Amino acid sequence: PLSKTWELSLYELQRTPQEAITDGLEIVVSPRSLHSELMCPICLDMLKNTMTTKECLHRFCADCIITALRSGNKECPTCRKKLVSKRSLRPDPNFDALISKIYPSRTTRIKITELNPHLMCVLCGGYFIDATTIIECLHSFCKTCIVRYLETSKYCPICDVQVHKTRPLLNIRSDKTLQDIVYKLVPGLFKNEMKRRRDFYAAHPS
Ligand SMILES: [Zn+2]
Ligand SMILES: [Zn+2]
Ligand SMILES: [Zn+2]
Ligand SMILES: [Zn+2]
Repeated sequence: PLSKTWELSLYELQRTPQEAITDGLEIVVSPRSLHSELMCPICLDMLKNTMTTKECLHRFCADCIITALRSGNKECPTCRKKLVSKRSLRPDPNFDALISKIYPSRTTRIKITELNPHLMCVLCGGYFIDATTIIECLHSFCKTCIVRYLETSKYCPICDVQVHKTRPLLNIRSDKTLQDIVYKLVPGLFKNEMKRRRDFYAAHPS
């Protein structure tokens, strides 16, 4: 049920932000390879005018997925969930902005401060951890941050559009693709977060 899906763990109830790297670090971008999270799975090029399925948060070039639906096959090409029409998609300017910085229409080093705005939760001011996306407007937050926020508001923290008339948790989804590209881009973030969890569970055994 919904109550179990978004119940926060003992760790999650006390978690604190993963603070941004602001020291001048540059990350390495390889020539002639893509991060697969930034690749359209239909045309196999970097995403162009990214559109994202509301139900399953899968990304495609706008033209690729609109054309795919005109085959008559009304499903998501990535997971095969039903996809009624292009109104089941939303524009993803965050992915577009990330791509424009990592793959400038082609440098080998990128300042992580240039990427940070696209990888950070505005509620805690740190990097996304268990990124979770409001499906109507495609704004994203840490799981714990948005779950706690929606206990006292039914409106998006960023754009203020009502998430749901009565139960906002119905209209959020875990965003694996966003969290995966965050962990791939931010050095040490996955390692640091898993260490925090291990340290917590060791201090609170059961
Ligand atoms: Zn494409
Ligand atoms: Zn899908
Ligand atoms: Zn957060
Ligand atoms: Zn929003």
